Amino acid sequence: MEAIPVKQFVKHIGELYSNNQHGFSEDFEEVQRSTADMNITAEHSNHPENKHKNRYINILAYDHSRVKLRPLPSKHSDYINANYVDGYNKAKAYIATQGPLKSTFEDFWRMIWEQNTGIIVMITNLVEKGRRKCDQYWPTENTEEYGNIIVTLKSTKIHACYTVRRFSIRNTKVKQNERVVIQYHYTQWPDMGVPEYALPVLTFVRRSSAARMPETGPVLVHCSAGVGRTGTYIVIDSMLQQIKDKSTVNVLGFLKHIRTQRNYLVQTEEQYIFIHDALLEAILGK
Repeated sequence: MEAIPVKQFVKHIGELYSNNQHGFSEDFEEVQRSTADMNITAEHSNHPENKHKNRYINILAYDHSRVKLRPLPSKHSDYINANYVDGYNKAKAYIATQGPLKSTFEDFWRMIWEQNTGIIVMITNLVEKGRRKCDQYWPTENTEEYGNIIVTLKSTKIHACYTVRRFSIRNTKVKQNERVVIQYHYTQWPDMGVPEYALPVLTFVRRSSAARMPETGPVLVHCSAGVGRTGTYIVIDSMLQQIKDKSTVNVLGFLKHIRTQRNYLVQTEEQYIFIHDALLEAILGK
């Protein structure tokens, strides 16, 4: 922890990059260790009934911060591999989740209804380098039913790096109640590592963040596992909010805190450096 003044931040990034990124390695190692003396339970994730609801076996949802689905008229119908994550000066500003599976499409859309979510942030392509990363939980055109949630694609705007899909959603068992759900899908994340330039992601962050309507549920952020790119997005968005309000940046302290809310948020040192680049672009661009 301990906030860095924004005017001293780019100088700090210079120091972190020097000597083959020694500073960045030290920071990321401290993030990885911040769990060491902590046992964070994820019993529901490990329950045999819930195992098929997990995309990855080692990517669990911590019990304390996990999003609970309202129970259905069995005991384990409450489970989704999703966790609430804080934003800047706002608890539960996000729902960081995995890329839904065909078997969890109903659970996913029910969570969006129950949580009053109005924005989806998707930072993965369905398939990357021939590998299945996420199943298509939304309709290619027109309408698709996911249990009691009927989803209608109303408009699409395909930018160079990201696609904006405007959906209309309704619950069959609500006396027909309609809600607008906007999906911000980043389409240009490379197969390996992080993007070369931070600016396109910064722009994706700014525009997806600006669409947050008061006073709706948390912003749903997902990639494949719901940790790396998801965590990268959360830190960039929160640190921009921090800059705007206090003119300070605290990547390290904030990341160590959100790491108690969902395992592995910001999975690699490369993502950790990328966060810094996005913020550098925001500071110098100002």
